Amino acid sequence: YFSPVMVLENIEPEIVYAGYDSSKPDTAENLLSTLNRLAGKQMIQVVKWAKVLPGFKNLPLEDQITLIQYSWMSLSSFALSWRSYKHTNSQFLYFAPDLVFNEEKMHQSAMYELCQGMHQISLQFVRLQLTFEEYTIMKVLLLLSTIPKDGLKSQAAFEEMRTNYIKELRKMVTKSWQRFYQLTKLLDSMHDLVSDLLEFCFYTFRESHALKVEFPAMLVEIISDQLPKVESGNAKPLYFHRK
Ligand SMILES: CNC(=O)C[C@H]1COc2cc(F)ccc2N1C(=O)c1ccc2c(c1)NC(=O)CO2
Repeated sequence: YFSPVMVLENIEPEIVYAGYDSSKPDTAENLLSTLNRLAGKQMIQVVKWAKVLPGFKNLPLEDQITLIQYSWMSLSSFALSWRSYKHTNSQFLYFAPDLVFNEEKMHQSAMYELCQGMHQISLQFVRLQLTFEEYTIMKVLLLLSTIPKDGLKSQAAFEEMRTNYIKELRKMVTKSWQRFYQLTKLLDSMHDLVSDLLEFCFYTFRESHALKVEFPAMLVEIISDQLPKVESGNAKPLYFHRK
């Protein structure tokens, strides 16, 4: 099929500023609008990374779009836990160099309990001493962790790519079975947090002007397609270990 991990380490996206206006009042509407603008910028970076991701080109265009749309919150959350861990030792939520959440911002964002759930994942990075190599393989597994209920157009092609990245994670943990299951348990726990993040995101999207929450064009497109699929139960989370 294929070291692809050496490739993963080099294709990691550059740093993205939030463009946060600290002179503006710290309302839920202003903070969430800034987070949505940041999410739009990260999405462009995800597409650029996915195009050069080994094996991703083999999947048909329709499947590539489905995977990116279904996994956007999973990839975003996981990357947030990594930045929080790397830059603050998981003491704060490191959204961007210019946007680091303390207790105050967690309350102001009107997402306090969700922010705490996210901080719990970053605390697991500290407990496990997650490595950058482990992190890059796991991010690929998250891109390949949610599919349509009726499968993808090229299901066999997808399964081959996913299986090969799982083999890469197993090879990596040796540098071992105990660590492999600690990492798969961490990946599985991403689905529950992402579910709660999407529930709130769908809510603010469906009544955005009523709460003054702005969404960039990229998020409008992704959410408009994803929202009816997720609520109709057409999304299928892939678990290593069924709950
Ligand atoms: C730009 N963002 C990120 O870097 C990280 C990502 C995903 O992990 C999150 C965790 C968290 F604790 C708070 C926010 C986010 N992030 C979000 O983008 C997001 C999620 C839900 C939303 C919104 C954003 N926006 C809304 O209007 C309301 O629902």
